[PDB]
Amino acid sequence: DISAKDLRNIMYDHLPGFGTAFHQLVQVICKLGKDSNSLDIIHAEFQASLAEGDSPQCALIQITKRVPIFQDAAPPVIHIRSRGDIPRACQKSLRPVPPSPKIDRGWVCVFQLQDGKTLGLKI
Repeated sequence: DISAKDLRNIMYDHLPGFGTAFHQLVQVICKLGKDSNSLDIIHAEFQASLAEGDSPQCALIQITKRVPIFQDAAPPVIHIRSRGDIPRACQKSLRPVPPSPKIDRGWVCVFQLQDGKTLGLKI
């Protein structure tokens, strides 16, 4: 069966750059997919979007809207030490955390820094 690492690598291979907000979203999708035994449908939806001509970025966003485990789901909280634990390419996508953030509205994750600061990663 497709593993979380297999699927992350498949998705990464389609994305430009490294450590972008989309790379983080792949990680978030693959973790929630692993934990809900849903890696197969996620991979199928990804591939189908590509096959229709959508960009990989759009395909990842569509997963957040079309795979039910994501519909109205909150972003995972990711505990980190400092803002430097967040990849360079994500830094300008970091925002104050709004009320009721949702993955399917573009809130990929919330980083919680050791000093208590919290930042949402937004696409």
